[PDB]
Amino acid sequence: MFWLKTRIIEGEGSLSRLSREVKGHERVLILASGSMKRHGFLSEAEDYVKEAGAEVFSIAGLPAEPSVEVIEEFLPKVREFGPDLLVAMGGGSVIDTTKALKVFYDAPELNFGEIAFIDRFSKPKPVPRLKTLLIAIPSTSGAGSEVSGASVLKKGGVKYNIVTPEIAPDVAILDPRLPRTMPPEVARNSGLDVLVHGIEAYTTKVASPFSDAMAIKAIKTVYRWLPLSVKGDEEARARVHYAATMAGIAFLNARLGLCHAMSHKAAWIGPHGLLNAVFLPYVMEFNASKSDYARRRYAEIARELGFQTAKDLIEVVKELNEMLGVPKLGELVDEETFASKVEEMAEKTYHDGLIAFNPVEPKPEEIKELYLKAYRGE
Amino acid sequence: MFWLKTRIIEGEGSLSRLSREVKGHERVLILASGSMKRHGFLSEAEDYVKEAGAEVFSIAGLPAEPSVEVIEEFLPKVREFGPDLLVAMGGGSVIDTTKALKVFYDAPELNFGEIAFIDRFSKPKPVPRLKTLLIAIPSTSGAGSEVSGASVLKKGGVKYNIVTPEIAPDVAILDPRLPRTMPPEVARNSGLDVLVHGIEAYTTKVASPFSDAMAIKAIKTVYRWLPLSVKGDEEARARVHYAATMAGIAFLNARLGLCHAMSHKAAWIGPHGLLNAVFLPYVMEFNASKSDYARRRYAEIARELGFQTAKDLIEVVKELNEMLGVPKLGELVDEETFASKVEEMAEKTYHDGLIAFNPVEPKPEEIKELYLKAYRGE
Ligand SMILES: Nc1ncnc2c1ncn2[C@@H]1O[C@H](COP(=O)(O)OP(=O)(O)O)[C@@H](O)[C@H]1OP(=O)(O)O
Ligand SMILES: Nc1ncnc2c1ncn2[C@@H]1O[C@H](COP(=O)(O)OP(=O)(O)O)[C@@H](O)[C@H]1OP(=O)(O)O
Repeated sequence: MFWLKTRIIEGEGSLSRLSREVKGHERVLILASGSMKRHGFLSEAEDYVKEAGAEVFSIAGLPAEPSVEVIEEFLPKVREFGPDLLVAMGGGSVIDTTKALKVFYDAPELNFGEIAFIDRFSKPKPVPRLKTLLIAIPSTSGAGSEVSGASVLKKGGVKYNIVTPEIAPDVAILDPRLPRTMPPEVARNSGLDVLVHGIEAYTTKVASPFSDAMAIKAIKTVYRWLPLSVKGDEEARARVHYAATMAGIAFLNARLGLCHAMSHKAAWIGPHGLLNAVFLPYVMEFNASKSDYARRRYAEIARELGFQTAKDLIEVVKELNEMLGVPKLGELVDEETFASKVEEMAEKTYHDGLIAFNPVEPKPEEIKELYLKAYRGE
Repeated sequence: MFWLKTRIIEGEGSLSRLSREVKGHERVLILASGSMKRHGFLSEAEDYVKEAGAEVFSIAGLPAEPSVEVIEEFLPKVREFGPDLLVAMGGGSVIDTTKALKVFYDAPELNFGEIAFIDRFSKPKPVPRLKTLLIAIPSTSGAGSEVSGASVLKKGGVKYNIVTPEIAPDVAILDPRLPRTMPPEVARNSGLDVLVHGIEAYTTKVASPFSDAMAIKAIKTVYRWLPLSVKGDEEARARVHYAATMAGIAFLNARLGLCHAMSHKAAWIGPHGLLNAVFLPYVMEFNASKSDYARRRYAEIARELGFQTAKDLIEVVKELNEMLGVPKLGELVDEETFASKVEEMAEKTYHDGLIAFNPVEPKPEEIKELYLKAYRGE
């Protein structure tokens, strides 16, 4: 299918639209990153909420890696306030944290381990109706959590997923002023996450014309604008910001692929968006070598960028990575350590449900060989 | 903003998904075109509904030009059956008819003249909550009514509009088998409607990146595939079918423009999609002459099609019209008659609320001159 729950508000100054969006709600809770507080954006959001006649309470300074345990720490405060509207302001992790909070707040009867999943050998129960409106306000460009029905967080040190349309945000507000405060490396990494989301969404087994429309526009936009953006160009930051959400609309519908999976299993090495960028060329090469469908799809993307072939697309991504100063795997982690982890990462990758949507189903050995090839870095 | 209420089901054989979609509903009413009945598609839809355990009742053979009076004729039968789900199967007009039925069925207390509008001097009341689920199944490619919140119909011989998210369909099913039965001229005209919707949506004052993504994909698809489709190529018919809905998603959000308005005011001359095709080159020329914004936007579309300039885009559309055998205005209607109607059409165009979204606000005289220029046909 193709669907989109979230209503998207976008444009310069569009944070102020929060006043209109909270109309009819009296008690607004905002979870925000430390950076949203420091830059004064949290106080602006609070001001916009109070303009509309609501009371507001904010919890700022959330851990970068969300966890059930930390959410359980402030859940009592949330229940004491009793919001009828939730706002997430910050990166993907802040949105993920707020999505999980929504589940716990709206359905306190649920057992976490019964509704979340670790991998394809989990069997989660479906989440029931979750009534509290959720507004997502991304400050990075970006993970696309502001339109997805997915959240990732730890419990007991282990990484879990929750996926349901019940936590896809009702509203996303895309005000490019917020991502203009990303430091350069965050702009680079989150930008490359957009590119990899787009390219993977375009080549899954369940891509539609409708998801493709969004994936192709996101890819073109990042390709043209990300380097200017990383160096602080104000318009480029806006263009890439909207592109991040486009890629989110794409992968919400088309899912993601082997690159996202391998990147997540290698997260100990460094930032997702960066590891995605490093692995993508190798994933594209692998997929094209084993699937004429994938090769043809990569060539279609190449033609949208002004080239011809799958090979061109792989070379374009590699050169963009260099332009943006993305390191080789070798420069992030030493051979001994990598080789010691490669087996478990390849198995955990193989155990990821996303593999089913990749245009090729890889064997654990192939994935292991793939990790090793990316490490050798040629 | 950007939003999409409708969930889109698309693909070969996807009419059978109706069984899944009627789950939880016991009484399904289907409004269908004569052609849907004759080709056996109505009986298939009925079969799919009965599979799911529901009862079904169908009203087939709807007038091509919907009217309140004709809807009021079969409303008693509808109320007697008491559907909890409505299905529209056919062209844009069948979907429009079913949307209006939904209003009358769900909110029988409303006065038609108080909630519908004729032009910008109307002041309609907002439509309240309309609860009955609506599934739209287009057989042409197409008007985009399957994703819009709009309906057009006559009352007392006068053309009215109803626009509310309450009549945007809950679900659209896009099964390319249905539009493969369009005759060639209907495939041509509805196809050119897609192209004009896309180009207008791309150049309104409220276009966003998100609507653009859909508009650009629709434009490219029609340009590449419509001529093959009109001659009966099965894959081309599928590609253009999905493109029609993309253009609908675009104009749902970005609105339409001077071409749609002038075409509707000249409907006495012939089929909408065709009149749209004839007028577009002249509208694009006008808009580009008065707006550097429009000119630049037309050049962006040109570059997506493999060219450079606004002038290129105007020449591309003109040559596509010739390839498809679209006539000159002169060959549809004689000069005396045209000149006698030109004043009222230009005034009624000027009185259309859509004019506000066109990148240029034209004067009644300019619109009159524009109609005359298109008639001279150079
Ligand atoms: N607009 C912004 N200004 C400054 N720093 C920002 C920022 N957006 C994100 N960051 C930083 O960039 C990092 C990435 O945040 P994240 O982990 O949510 O990213 P992602 O969106 O990929 O999930 C964080 O360390 C964040 O700092 P805070 O936790 O203190 O907010
Ligand atoms: N799939 C199909 N097979 C045959 N004729 C079709 C068709 N789809 C549309 N048409 C015809 O094409 C014409 C256009 O229908 P319409 O007015 O709903 O078009 P639109 O979609 O532009 O609103 C109608 O005369 C219709 O014939 P019926 O009214 O008898 O159905």
